Amino acid sequence: MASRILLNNGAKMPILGLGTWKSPPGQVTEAVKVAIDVGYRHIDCAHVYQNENEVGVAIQEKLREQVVKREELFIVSKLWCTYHEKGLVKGACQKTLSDLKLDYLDLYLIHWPTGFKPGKEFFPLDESGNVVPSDTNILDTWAAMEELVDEGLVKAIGISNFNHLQVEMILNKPGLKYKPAVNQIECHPYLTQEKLIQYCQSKGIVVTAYSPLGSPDRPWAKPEDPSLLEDPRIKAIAAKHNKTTAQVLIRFPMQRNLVVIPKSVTPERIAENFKVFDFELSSQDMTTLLSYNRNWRVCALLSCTSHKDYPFHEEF
Ligand SMILES: NC(=O)c1ccc[n+]([C@@H]2O[C@H](COP(=O)([O-])OP(=O)(O)OC[C@H]3O[C@@H](n4cnc5c(N)ncnc54)[C@H](OP(=O)(O)O)[C@@H]3O)[C@@H](O)[C@H]2O)c1
Ligand SMILES: NC(=O)c1ccc(F)cc1OCC(=O)O
Repeated sequence: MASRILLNNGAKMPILGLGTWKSPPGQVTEAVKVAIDVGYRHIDCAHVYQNENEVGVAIQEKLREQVVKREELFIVSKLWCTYHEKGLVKGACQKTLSDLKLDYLDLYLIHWPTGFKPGKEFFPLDESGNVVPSDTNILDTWAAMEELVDEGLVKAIGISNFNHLQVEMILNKPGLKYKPAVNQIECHPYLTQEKLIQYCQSKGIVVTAYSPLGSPDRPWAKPEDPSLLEDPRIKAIAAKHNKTTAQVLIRFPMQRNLVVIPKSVTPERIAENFKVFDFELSSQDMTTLLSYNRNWRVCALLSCTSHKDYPFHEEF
């Protein structure tokens, strides 16, 4: 298991990164410091997570301390839905750069295919409670992303939560200049994504798996929901390998040639989650984990099901 995967821009991306959604701002600085101290070289960020400044403090300290060189880090962020308008994309990227205290991102993603009305609110609502869309075509948003590469703000651009038809739309864009390097999508044993993953990989697009542990801290969790970390079948595979269930859940996407970004703010777990380069799941283990698919989503963007570009009506 090599530690990085080659992207279609010629750069190498670490296959394990630290997630930061829900990481409290008073804890995420230490989380990122610990992560870098124990070997992480890839941090997954987003403006909408509201903690990029605090992530940046950690990155900057570790650069200043010479624990890691900038060229060795792979920092990812994402353009929020309210910045799809072509004239807003650069400023959104620049704000993220300023908060993260960087002069470039390694990868910048369109966070969701759904554009929203610009403004202070991340989910602008009409008086009846529906999200208010933007009329900016995603192809125009993509062109604006391409400009970021050409201005040196980002090394690579990509997409997130795009279904296969939406990926195809980008790939078929008239005058396409840079292909998406990555599609970041939810992926774990309850949402295995075989169809979308094969499609992306066949086009040379690297897939990053988010919520690999099933996001037990997701805000809308219900007590009766399925639980990957508590699934006795997954626990059994872990016990066989003398690893934790989380470690199996992280190793699983790695062996599918995916990048994976487990989130933690707990120092012991941050370290545990990185200790996944010392064992191998068998083909049987892999197919067994795949068999647990139930098409269950942590992130269904339920408030936007009426949005024209809602990604999850299509089969994949
Ligand atoms: N592109 C998108 O739309 C999108 C959507 C969702 C997520 N993401 C990205 O993917 C990252 C990961 O997804 P996620 O945050 O939804 O959930 P996740 O990584 O599947 O799970 C995070 C949860 O698992 C716990 N945890 C972590 N390691 C553990 C371990 N070894 N043992 C037991 N529990 C453990 C964490 O607790 P503690 O933190 O308390 O230790 C936290 O409650 C996000 O943070 C974000 O960076 C992207
Ligand atoms: N998708 C959401 O509803 C969401 C909203 C705000 C936020 F900070 C995170 C979120 O989910 C995770 C994501 O979209 O990366």
